[PDB]
Amino acid sequence: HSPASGRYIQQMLDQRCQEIAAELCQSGLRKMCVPSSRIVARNAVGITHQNTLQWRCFDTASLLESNQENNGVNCVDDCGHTIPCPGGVHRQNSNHATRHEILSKLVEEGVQRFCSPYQASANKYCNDKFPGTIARRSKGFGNNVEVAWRCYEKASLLYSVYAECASNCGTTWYCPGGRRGTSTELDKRHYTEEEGIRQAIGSVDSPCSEVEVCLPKDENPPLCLDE
Ligand SMILES: CC(=O)N[C@H]1[C@H]([C@H](O)[C@H](O)CO)O[C@@](OC[C@H]2O[C@@H](O)[C@H](O)[C@@H](O)[C@H]2O)(C(=O)O)C[C@@H]1O
Ligand SMILES: [Cl-]
Ligand SMILES: [Cl-]
Repeated sequence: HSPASGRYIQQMLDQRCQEIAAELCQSGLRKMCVPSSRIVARNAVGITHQNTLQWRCFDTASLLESNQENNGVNCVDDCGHTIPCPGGVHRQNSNHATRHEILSKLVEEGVQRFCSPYQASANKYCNDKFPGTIARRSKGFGNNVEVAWRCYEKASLLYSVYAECASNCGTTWYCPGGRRGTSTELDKRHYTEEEGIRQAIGSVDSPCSEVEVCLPKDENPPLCLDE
């Protein structure tokens, strides 16, 4: 067991999408008759005129290796936040099935099971103060060593990079969506909020007695062990 998110919500979305592609194929939709290694869920734009961010089931063979403007794909952390992950949508040639309602409902279900109350609290602090941001302890602009608690705009995070987050005991944990400390415009898009985030984390009630030891887990609740 690593002290890290299992990315269980994302895993549930991809499985549900593999099921939907298999049903579509059975319905005659030939382009969806693929092995399950070819299907993932992404939160993204679709083809031309599909311009909002929706949960869709994509054939990875139709995804671009990288994105230009508004066409990147997003994956989801175990608190239900969407974060850039590798790939881009081909606006003419994408092979996908938009399934926003079922996939959103699985995200809400997963958030109840997996999202650390301590992380929920830190994310809420960030969102209230800077709409759209989530909390990580990670890199800032042009410095690839130093970490601090910051409210990060989700578009500036990288799902493939794990960064420190709060476990469900309020202890060190690592979650997808991190910074590299590089020097691009995206690397500027955060608000360092060391005191406010730490207080938000500290205000959460322990799931354990003041005499028990909280051992965190990648799904709620953590272990409470007698001292
Ligand atoms: C421009 C942007 O999106 N984020 C800035 C961020 C914000 O301007 C700030 O948090 C707004 O409240 O500031 C960052 O620098 C913090 C740093 O800023 C200096 O001006 C000051 O000298 C320092 O005391 C300190 O506040 C941040 O990390 O928060 C940079 C970020 O790019
Ligand atoms: Cl997570
Ligand atoms: Cl749906």
